[PDB]
Amino acid sequence: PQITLWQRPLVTIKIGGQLKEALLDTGADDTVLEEMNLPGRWKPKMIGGIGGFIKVRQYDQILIEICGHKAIGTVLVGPTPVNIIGRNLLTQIGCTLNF
Amino acid sequence: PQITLWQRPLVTIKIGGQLKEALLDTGADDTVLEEMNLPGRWKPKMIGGIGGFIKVRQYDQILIEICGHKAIGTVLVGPTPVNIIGRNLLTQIGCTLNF
Ligand SMILES: COC(=O)N[C@H](C(=O)Nc1ccccc1CC[C@@H](CO)NCc1ccc(N)cc1)C(c1ccccc1)c1ccccc1
Ligand SMILES: [Cl-]
Ligand SMILES: [Cl-]
Ligand SMILES: [Cl-]
Ligand SMILES: [Cl-]
Repeated sequence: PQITLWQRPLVTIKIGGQLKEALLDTGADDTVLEEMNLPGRWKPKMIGGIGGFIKVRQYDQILIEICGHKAIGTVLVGPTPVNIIGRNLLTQIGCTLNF
Repeated sequence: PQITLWQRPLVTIKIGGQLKEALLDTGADDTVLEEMNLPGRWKPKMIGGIGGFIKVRQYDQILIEICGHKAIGTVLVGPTPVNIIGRNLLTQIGCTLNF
């Protein structure tokens, strides 16, 4: 699809068999979701935002469907203001910016 | 152009007679630049995201050239870690997300 930016680019994602709403964010290097349960082991990660840095949990090789497109990659979990899909997964779904 | 997301989508901008590098950020509602002087009236604003909030100066009706495309809009100035071009100006240059 082609998504204009007059409104926030919010889409439905599916992770762990559940639907969630998430923002397609070209300004984010990584994908960070609000507190949730994910399988396996996690590693520590610090991510920097507009207000400073936060600690998150890094889970690797996680299945996630974004706007119907399947991806398998790194998902961070922590106190983000909104669920964010970052460039690590936008590249998997073949997303580009165009003007 | 078609901008890949393999790397951060950094482009050259021209504002207040200054050439700067800025990030095309679909996850940003507003445009926020690192400290600089801008003409006209301003009002304070708080913007928030990962790590919390920062205080910025809000300038309206500011002319900006983004990767050769002219746009006018509100520009926020403050302690952002990177210059961000948000949706308020991405729409003006006809920027869309495609996959
Ligand atoms: C050390 O930092 C880095 O290595 N990368 C930074 C990075 O990618 N952060 C990151 C990582 C995972 C998930 C989300 C984000 C930022 C979400 C932003 C992007 O959308 N929301 C902005 C926003 C949205 C809404 C509101 N209301 C307010 C703000 C990056 C940057 C930081 C701040 C702002 C823009 C980019 C960065 C890039 C280059 C140089 C330094 C930092
Ligand atoms: Cl942020
Ligand atoms: Cl990944
Ligand atoms: Cl505006
Ligand atoms: Cl349009």
